[PDB]
Amino acid sequence: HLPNITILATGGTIAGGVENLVNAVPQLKDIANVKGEQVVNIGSQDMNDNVWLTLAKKINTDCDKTDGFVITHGTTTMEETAYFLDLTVKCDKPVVMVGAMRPSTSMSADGPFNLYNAVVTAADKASANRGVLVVMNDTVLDGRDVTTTNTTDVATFKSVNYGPLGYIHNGKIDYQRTPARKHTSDTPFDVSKLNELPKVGIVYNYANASDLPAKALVDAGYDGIVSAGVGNGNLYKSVFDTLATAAKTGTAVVRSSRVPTGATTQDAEVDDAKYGFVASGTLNPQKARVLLQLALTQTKDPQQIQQIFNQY
Amino acid sequence: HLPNITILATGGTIAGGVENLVNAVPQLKDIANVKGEQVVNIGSQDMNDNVWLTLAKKINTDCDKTDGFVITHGTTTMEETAYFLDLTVKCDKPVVMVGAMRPSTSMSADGPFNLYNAVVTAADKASANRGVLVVMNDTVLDGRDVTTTNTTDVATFKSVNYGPLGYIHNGKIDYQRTPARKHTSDTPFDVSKLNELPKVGIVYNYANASDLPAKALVDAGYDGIVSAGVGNGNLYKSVFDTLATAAKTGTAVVRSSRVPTGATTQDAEVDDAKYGFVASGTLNPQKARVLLQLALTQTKDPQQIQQIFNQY
Amino acid sequence: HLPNITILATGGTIAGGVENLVNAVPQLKDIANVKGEQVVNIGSQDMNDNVWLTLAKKINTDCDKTDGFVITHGTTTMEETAYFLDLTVKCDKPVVMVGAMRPSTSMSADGPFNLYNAVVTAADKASANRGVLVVMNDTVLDGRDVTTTNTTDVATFKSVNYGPLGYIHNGKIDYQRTPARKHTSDTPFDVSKLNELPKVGIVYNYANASDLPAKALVDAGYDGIVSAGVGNGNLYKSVFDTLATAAKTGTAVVRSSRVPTGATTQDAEVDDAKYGFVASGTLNPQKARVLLQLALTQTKDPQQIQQIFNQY
Amino acid sequence: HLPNITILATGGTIAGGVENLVNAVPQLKDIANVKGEQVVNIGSQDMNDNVWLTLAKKINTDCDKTDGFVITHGTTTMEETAYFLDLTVKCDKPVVMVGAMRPSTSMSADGPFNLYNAVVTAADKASANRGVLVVMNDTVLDGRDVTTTNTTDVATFKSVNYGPLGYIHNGKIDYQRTPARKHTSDTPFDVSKLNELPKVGIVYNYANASDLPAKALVDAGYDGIVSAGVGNGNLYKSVFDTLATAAKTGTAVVRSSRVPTGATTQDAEVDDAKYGFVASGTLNPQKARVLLQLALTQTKDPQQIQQIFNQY
Repeated sequence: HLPNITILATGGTIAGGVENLVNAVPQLKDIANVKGEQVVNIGSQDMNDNVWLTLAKKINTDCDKTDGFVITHGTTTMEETAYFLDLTVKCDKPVVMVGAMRPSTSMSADGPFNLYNAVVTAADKASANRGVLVVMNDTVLDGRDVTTTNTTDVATFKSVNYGPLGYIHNGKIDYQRTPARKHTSDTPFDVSKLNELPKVGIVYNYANASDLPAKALVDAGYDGIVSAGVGNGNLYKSVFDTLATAAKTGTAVVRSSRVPTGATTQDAEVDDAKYGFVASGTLNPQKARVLLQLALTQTKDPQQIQQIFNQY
Repeated sequence: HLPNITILATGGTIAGGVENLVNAVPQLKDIANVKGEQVVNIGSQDMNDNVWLTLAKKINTDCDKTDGFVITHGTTTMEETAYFLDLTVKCDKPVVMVGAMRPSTSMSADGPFNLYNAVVTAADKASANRGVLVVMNDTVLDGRDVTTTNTTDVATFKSVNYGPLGYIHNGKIDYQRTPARKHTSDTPFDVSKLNELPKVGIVYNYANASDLPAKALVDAGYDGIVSAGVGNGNLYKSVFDTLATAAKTGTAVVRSSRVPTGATTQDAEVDDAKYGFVASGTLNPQKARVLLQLALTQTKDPQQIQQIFNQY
Repeated sequence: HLPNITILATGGTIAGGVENLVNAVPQLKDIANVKGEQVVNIGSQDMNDNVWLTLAKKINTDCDKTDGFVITHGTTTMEETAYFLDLTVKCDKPVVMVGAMRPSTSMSADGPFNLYNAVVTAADKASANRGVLVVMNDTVLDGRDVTTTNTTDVATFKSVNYGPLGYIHNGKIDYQRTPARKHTSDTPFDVSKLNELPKVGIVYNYANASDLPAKALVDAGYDGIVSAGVGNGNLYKSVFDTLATAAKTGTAVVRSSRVPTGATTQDAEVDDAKYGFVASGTLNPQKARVLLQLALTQTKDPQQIQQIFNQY
Repeated sequence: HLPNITILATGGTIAGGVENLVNAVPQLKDIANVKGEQVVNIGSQDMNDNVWLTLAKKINTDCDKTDGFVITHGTTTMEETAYFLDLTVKCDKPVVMVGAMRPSTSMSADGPFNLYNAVVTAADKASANRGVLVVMNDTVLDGRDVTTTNTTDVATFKSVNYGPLGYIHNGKIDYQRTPARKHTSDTPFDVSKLNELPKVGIVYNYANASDLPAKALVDAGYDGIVSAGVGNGNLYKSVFDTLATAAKTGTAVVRSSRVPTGATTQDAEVDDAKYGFVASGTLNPQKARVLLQLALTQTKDPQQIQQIFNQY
């Protein structure tokens, strides 16, 4: 008895649609009984809330019909979707994301072996209860910490603060880590009855930064604003003033950082208590968006949003 | 005869203002005759165009009165100022930027040894003709490639695409590289008669991104917009449409990437020729701003702006 | 009340006698009641089996007299001593190692703040049951994965395969990981009655490698040989012949790699089952020696040695 | 017209006989007229002085018959062969080395695209006068700094101290660096009349290190010994005693480090002037051997060896 693995596709094929895959990568038949569905068909750069909501509901609904899920996803925004699923999926069976940095028609296309390794990962018993995983370049990465570090490299996906969970060699995984932050079925976040998510945008800080992007969001009634701060989540003066005001009138404000590794730490550079801001910790801006969006479905209180940022 | 080195301060002191430094770091007297001036006094997170213009003019004006310059600068935006100076400074004597990741009153403050090493660097003949340098954690980094990689680490400054120029051990530098792109006195950019710079902002791309930040900038008549794209400088649909429109009406649009290393490459993901967009290459968003600002003082033509992005 | 922390020194001071550490770093008083003892006084380059046996016995014996230990240790061999203790210490209270890349009298000496952070770590209840820890440059690292990456950098100590356990900001640790391999009280190794350890040596592979080093060890009767192989543990032919013969006549032979990251994997390059060799996995040559010495106190059978390499 | 590129093979094929490479990768035809020759056929683990001498003579002799060379070579010792040729080849036409981390029959085999990119590099006029190059994973690396960082990763090859020379995107190279140390036609080393090279061996340091390996080399009459030291080239006491004595009685002794990045610096840990030792700087043990072998063809004097280590 081979496990049953479902492949959910969100866009194009990564090994050169969706039931051609066993013909494209025959070696899959030796490790799993694979079924494919095309859930949506969208470029990863146009990824949106509604695809997220659809994916989390499909997985939650089909959890009992299958032994594990592999999701094919483009690489641009993989890190955002993976973290969203890591917080909202209530199946504790393996959920594994995979993509390809080189097109399937290129010489030395990475997608076939990536796909193989993702199925291997989803079929391994040891992969359960680790949260949502990304499998790229022979490495098993957790959905919270994983990000893309290079624009074109096949090795781009890394867990830049806390490292990978395991490495795969000839079909076996050497797991030496598991994430400590709460995920999947240990979260309070439940999207089964939601058709939309709170509105959260992102503004960038840099020298002589304009406050107009932040104003535009505030005027549109955004529920939350994440700042991609400079250094340890600092803000250009004018952006600071716009966001301090917005926080007093009830917009949730999260300080993150444009710096690619390390925590934006609480009350270090900025008195968060006083302005009602939240510090993102190791969550980069786009990940901090995901968590703020979910937090805002439970509460609008900054001090409770801070506690959520400290636990998930 | 020791060289004469001028220290230009832009904010607080990094070794625990500005003529206390020889009392704070006595070992400086053995390597140089140091003079200090406080040029401005601003936190690095509030760095702006007018401080840039002031610094470039002071250096250009005092070039003949001194043997090299060390500029003390906070770390948040060091990478932006360093690149601006690298394009606008016409002195080919050493210009060395330095800062500290830990406050001067902390245990194991990094600023004293950083300062020492920066003076060593500015005093060494071998440092001339390398463009503007950043000296942090015993390493000599070029102003184009240097960026901050971690929020709090003392080792945060790295040249993430092409590497450092030299390493410093016991007061000697082992230089094995020099930057190939044109800098300082080989650029056409001259700011001696400018009192302001063209207006360039930055917008971030992410899943379900709002086009309101980009619209706000367009409506304000910004000269240029830099996109912090996803992957190889891709854009969320709605942001794409707003920027394509703005490009046809004459706003300069530069595609960069929120991904921390690697080039945003020309005509790969997006038909730049067709929409009149420019690809940033290895320039991250905040560096791409600096170069676009300068480019816009010579030309508004996208194809000529592309050539500038390929040469500096 | 504050915890009681014992500092065991093995060498010279890393801040400022071991009983005056509280005078060098008076801030140690606010976080713990500190007692120091000098266990030995040697340079870390001269570290040896007799120091290791002393250290482990001392910790095992005094485990109940204290809330946690901090060991000051030279950087050259920290990574070897830390993995030895990680396998032999039967105390589940925090054991934390710490050193300094810069001499204590130098400008921007790193030791004081490293010492402080080590005591913070040893005092935190959360630090217990994680194995023996190395704290350097604001980072908590497990003793199995930690290694030195750079000859001189203060940020040298990294866990290159699996990452750090936590980061320290303002006296608080954000732990997001714990090691999965068995350590401390869960190992079978007990050194309380040992006065010496099996003789294990290391040979290097390279182009045109001499077999004389390997022969010299075999003729001297060494119990075990660790090969620092090329690539994925591969061996130059002369070295391979010598070691094949040694393994057939009773020497334990472990294939590791000179390459600084990744696993030397089992039956990939070399037929381990045929020759009776053992693959080190992610243990580098110096750490593979440590585990091989200990394995040899329990068994001389290669299959069982391999399993020990797969669990510890 | 297209350039003529010669591919010299040293082993098995990395894509798909060496005369059929144009059938394995037919896209090679659009960028060059390719000729292949099999110079030897061995595993890179078995690389030896006689192959090196053959390769360099062959390149020196055929320099005028071709526009550039590509050498296919196993990954285990690439970094040694590349630095040897970088010092001995007197052709200033492009010499490019290339291999594959995955077997040519495996899924997502890296060789074909690496081969293609190697030919692109050898054909680019800009690639000339940069020394011997390694092209792997879309990156052009100089033969002096390049090393393998990971046992299995396709992205393993990095220039860990000073960075890559350029990146390849869509058949175009963006070169931003060139090596400063002297190479190729600017070196004094000439192997055209040599049939053998001086005997240079490597010993490893670690806790409780045996001196037997070092004694075995000295008793066999080795011309030179490279110490893979701990930290900044430091030595275990027994190893230090043996090597001190060897150096006094005519053996050349170079201190390198087992630590994978940074310089082993001159008179810091060890008094080199007193013992007659030479510090390797940034050359790792296997590369220090290469330079030491060649230095010994010109001099046996330590001060002059040190200067050679400071220029090449």
